[PDB]
Amino acid sequence: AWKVSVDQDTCIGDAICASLCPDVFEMNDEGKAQPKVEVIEDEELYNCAKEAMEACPVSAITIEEA
Amino acid sequence: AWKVSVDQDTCIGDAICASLCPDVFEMNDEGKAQPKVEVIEDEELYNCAKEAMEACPVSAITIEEA
Ligand code: F3S
Ligand code: F3S
Repeated sequence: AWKVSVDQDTCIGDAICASLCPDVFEMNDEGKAQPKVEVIEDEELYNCAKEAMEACPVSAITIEEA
Repeated sequence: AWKVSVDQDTCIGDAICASLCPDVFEMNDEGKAQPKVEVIEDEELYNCAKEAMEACPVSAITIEEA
């Protein structure tokens, strides 16, 4: 399983992650992204998370495997 | 790039990780594993880190992608 993280101190609210993967990322009341789900096992969702991580212009997103 | 982590509270010093991947894991003075390197970009090393993560009998190891 994978767990996504959005560094709130890095994120500038570009939102391309939420664009690419709205099932995994949502905007919060500070205009930053955060994960909508606390675990991913679905391969398709994992793949769009990785796409979002690769696209963030400020490198705010990380993904952990266990 | 990837970063390994070994939860010191979880690890019981089984050491199969160090067996499978001695370039990535070493034993420390408390009898627990820890990462020898702070970053992996080599695919071979990543692969044997993932093998070690899948083999740990107590699930002490995790790997983060950025
Ligand atoms: S700036 Fe923030 S809103 Fe998404 S694309 Fe990067 S984590
Ligand atoms: S118990 Fe510890 S020594 Fe390695 S195989 Fe698991 S992290």
